[PDB]
Amino acid sequence: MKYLPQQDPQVFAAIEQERKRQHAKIELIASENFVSRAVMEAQGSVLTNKYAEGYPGRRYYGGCEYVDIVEELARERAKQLFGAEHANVQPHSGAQANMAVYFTVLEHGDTVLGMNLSHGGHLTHGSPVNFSGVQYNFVAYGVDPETHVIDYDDVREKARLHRPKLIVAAASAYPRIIDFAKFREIADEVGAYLMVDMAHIAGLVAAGLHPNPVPYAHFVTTTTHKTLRGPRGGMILCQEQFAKQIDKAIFPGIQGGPLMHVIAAKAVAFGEALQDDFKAYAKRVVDNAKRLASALQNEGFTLVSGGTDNHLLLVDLRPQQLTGKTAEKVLDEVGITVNKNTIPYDPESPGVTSGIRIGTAAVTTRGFGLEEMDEIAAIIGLVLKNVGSEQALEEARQRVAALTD
Amino acid sequence: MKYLPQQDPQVFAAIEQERKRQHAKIELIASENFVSRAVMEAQGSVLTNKYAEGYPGRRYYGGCEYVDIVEELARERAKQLFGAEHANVQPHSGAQANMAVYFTVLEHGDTVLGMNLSHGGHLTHGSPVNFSGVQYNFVAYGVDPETHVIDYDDVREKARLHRPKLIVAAASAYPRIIDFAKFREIADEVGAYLMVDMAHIAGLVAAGLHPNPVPYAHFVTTTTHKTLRGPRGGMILCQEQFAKQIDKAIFPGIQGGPLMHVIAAKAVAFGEALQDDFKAYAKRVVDNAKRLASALQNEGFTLVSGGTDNHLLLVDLRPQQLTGKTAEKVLDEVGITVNKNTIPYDPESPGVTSGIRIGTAAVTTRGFGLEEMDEIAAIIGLVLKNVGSEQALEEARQRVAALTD
Repeated sequence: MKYLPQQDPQVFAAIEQERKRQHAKIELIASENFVSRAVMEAQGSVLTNKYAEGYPGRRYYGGCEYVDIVEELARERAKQLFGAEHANVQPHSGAQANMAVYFTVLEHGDTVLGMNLSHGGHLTHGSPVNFSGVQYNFVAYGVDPETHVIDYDDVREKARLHRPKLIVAAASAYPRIIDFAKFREIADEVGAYLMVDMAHIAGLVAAGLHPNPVPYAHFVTTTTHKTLRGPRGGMILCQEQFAKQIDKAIFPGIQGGPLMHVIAAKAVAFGEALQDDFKAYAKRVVDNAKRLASALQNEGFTLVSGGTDNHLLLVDLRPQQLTGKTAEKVLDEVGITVNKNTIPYDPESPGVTSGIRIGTAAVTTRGFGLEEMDEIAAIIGLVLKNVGSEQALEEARQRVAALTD
Repeated sequence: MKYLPQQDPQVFAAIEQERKRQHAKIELIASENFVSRAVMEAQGSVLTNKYAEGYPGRRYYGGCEYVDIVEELARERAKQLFGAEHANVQPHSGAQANMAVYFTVLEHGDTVLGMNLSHGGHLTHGSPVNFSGVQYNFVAYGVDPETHVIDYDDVREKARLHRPKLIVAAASAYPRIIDFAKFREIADEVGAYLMVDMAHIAGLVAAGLHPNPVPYAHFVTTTTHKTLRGPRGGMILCQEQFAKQIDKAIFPGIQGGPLMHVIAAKAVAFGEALQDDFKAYAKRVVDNAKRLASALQNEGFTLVSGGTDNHLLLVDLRPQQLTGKTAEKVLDEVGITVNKNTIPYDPESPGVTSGIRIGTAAVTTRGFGLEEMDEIAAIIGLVLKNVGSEQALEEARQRVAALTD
C-alpha cells in the first residue's frame, strides 16, 4: 500500500496487525481461506466507481461496456467450472444468494425442508432469528444418532408429511459427502424444488472431489469465498428455465447495484479454479483433512461421523468432558483458531456446545501437508489433555510458532 | 497492479478499459463518484479473508481483535459525522440497509408510506417488482404538479388515510431540500416511525449543506458511495433505543458475514469526510449544481422544480419534444454520461421518460468548477438542439475531449 498509510494511520495500523495475525496463527476455521494477490487487486480496482444495475447488455446505466466484459467472464467461467446452464454472479453474499432463491420460488409462509441446524444446517436454512425462519415455515431433517450421516428416510418422511415447496440440501458443518441424487428423488416424489447450498464444498465440487449438485438441483447457491478461495460474495447457478426469474430475484428483487470490483475478483478466482494447480490444491485439502482426522483419532479424539469425506471435521469433546467453548478458548491461547460447534444431538446449548469444527482449506493454501497435519493433531492433543498446565500451553505456543515461522 | 496483469490478462484488460473510460467521459450520473486511492487500497486488503459474524467484542469467531478496531473506527467516525447515537456499518448495500430497517419495525403486509417512485422515490421504497412492494403494502405521496416540491399536505393526508406503520422520506431524483421536521410532525400525528433514506445527499448532510435527518428520524439509511464518496455499501444510523434491534436485523436477521475490507474502506471514507477539505468539496458540488442548472436554463432548458438545492437536477425535455431515452442515447455518442429519468407526472413510460437526471458529484471530484459547468451546459445545448447533425455531435465530442484532456 502507498496511500492508505499516509491518509489513515489508524486504519492502516489495524490492517497491518490483521495481516500479521493471519500469518502467525494456525487458521482452522472451516469457512476460512487466503485469496491470491490478483483477487485482492481486482477488489481494490476503480470498478467500485461504476453503477451497473441490470445485467450485461441489459443495464439501466450507460458506460457499462467494460464491466459487462468482466461480469460475462465471471458468468462464463462459473458455467465452465460447474457445468451450470446459468450463473448469477451478483449476490452480495451467501445469505443474499439464498435469499434470492427463496424470493424466486416461495411465497411468505410456504413450507421449506432443510437440514437440522444443530446437525449442520446453516442459519439461512431456517433459523427463527433469521429472515428464512421468520418469512418461511421451516421443517428439518436429521442425521442418524449413531453414524451421524444424513438419514435419507428421515428426509423422505419429513418431505411426505410436511409437503414442502422447496427442499434445501447442504451444510456448514457436515463432514461427509451429500447424496444429491437421493435429495432430487425425494423432491420429485413430493413435487418440491431442490436447492443445494454448496458454499462450504464449492471448491471441492469444482475440483471433482465432491459430487456436483448442478445436474440434480433446480438451484445451486454458494459463497465465492470458502473452499472456492475467492473474494467474499455469493453466486447462484440454475437451469436455463429459471434464469430469467433468478436474475429478476437478484435485481430488481432483493439487491440494487452490484459490486463490480468484487465481481471482477470473482472472475479472477474462477480463472484460478479452472487451472490444474487448483485441482491439486483441492486434493491436498481433502488429503490433509483425512490425515488430520486420522491423527486426531490417534490422539484419542472422537470425531462426528467417525471421520471426513471433505475439508472439515467435527470433534466430539464429550469423552474429554470438555465443552466446545472451553476448547475454543484454550486453543486461542496458543494460536490455533477453531470455532465451538454444536454436534448432532448435543446436550449443550449453541452458546456452549460439545464440539469444535476444524477445516484444512486455509492451512493447505499456506502449503501445509501431511506432516503438518500430524503436528497440528499432536498440539491439539497436548492442549486439550492439559488445559490446566501453563507449561503445556507454552510448549504448544512454541510448536504453533514453529509451524507458522 | 502487479499480479493481476500476469494472472488474468482478460480481467486486467477490461479493468484498464474501464479506468480509461472513467477518465475520458464526463460522468453526470447523479449517484456516481470517484473514490480515493486510500479507499481502494482498504478494499484491496487481506481483510476479505476474515469471517467476523457478530459485532465488535461480540463476535462468533475468534481472532477478530483487529477487524474490531476497524469496524469501531467506522462506527465512531460515522457517529461523529452525523451525530447519530448508533451506527451499523455492516449493510452490504443501500438496498440491504433499507431491508434491515423494514425487517426491524414491520411485519409482512404492514402499510408503509413513501415518495411516489415516478416523483423521485427509490426502487426499495415500494416498487411492486422489489421486495419492498412485494413484502409490504406501500402507498405514496407526491410532489406538487407545478412547483415539483413535495406536497406536505399530501404526505399528511396519505398518512392519515392509510395509517402507515412507517413513513419513508428521501429520494433518488429529488432536486430540493427535504423538510425532515415536517415528516416527523406527520409521523408523530399518526403514530408512525420515520425512516430517512439519505443515500444521495449523505455527503451534503456530512458537510452541513443539507439539513441533517438524524435528529428527526428514528432510522436513517444511506449508501456509503454517492455524495459521501465512499466504497460501495450501506449504513444505518439510529437512536440508541433501536440499536440492539437494528444490529439483530442486520445479523442474524438479513445478512451473514460482513465485508470487513469494505468496512475498512468505509472507515477511510468517513475519515476523509471529517476533514475540512471534504466540506469545501461538498460546497463546490452544490455550487456547481446551481451553476449548471442556471447555465442549462440559459440554454433554454426547463428544469424540474425550476432548479436545485443539492447535487442533482432533472431536465424536463418536453419543450424540446425529446424523450429521456433519446437524450441519453445521443449524449452517450459524444461522451457525456447521463441517465433517462421519469419526471413528476411524466406522460411517458419508465422505459422512455421525459427527462434526464444530472449530478455534479463526480465532475467536482475531478476538479471541475463554474467555468466547466458553463461549458457542459453549452455542449448539452449544442447536442440536444441538433440531434440530427453529425457535425454538431463531432464538435460536441471535441469539446468533451477538451474538458477531460
